[PDB]
Amino acid sequence: GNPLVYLDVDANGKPLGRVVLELKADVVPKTAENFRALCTGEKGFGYKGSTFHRVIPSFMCQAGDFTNHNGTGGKSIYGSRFPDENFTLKHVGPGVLSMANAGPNTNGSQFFICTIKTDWLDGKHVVFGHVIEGMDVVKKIESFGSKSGRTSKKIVITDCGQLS
Ligand SMILES: CC1=NN(c2cccc(S(N)(=O)=O)c2)C(=O)C1
Repeated sequence: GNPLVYLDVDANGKPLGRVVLELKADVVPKTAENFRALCTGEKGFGYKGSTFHRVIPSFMCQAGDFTNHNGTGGKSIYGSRFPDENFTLKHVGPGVLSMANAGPNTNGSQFFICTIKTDWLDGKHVVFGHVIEGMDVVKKIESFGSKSGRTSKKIVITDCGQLS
């Protein structure tokens, strides 16, 4: 079946808990595979040790820039960027996992977890999974955001990997 992966998240060096994500490899296999491998770190790089650098309450929590830690960086397992696979899955509500980008066909490693329905991103960002467990952790992360996206605590993915 579809992969299950996890992110263990600290805020200011203390654990918040675990976010478990189902990756919809049946719908977006290339996008799911990228995220899966970045969680395990099996290509020699990935999300371990990186941050949620942009968090906006009542919108989303963004992470995945493991090269520049500020929204400008990241890379995929395929190369620096890869195409929009499809827009079949929609930003239906809280817990949606979707790719951040800088316009069409600029997926790398950055991603966000929605804390509300973000319908205006449908057709612009590739949705590829959702939160199975740990929305409480996501709400904690969200609470450390701001309108500007600047976080008020340092939010770090201390560990990540694949459960199945
Ligand atoms: C304003 C900011 N926008 N971003 C940013 C960086 C990568 C992707 C995206 S996006 N187009 O929301 O998925 C936003 C920042 O990091 C700060």
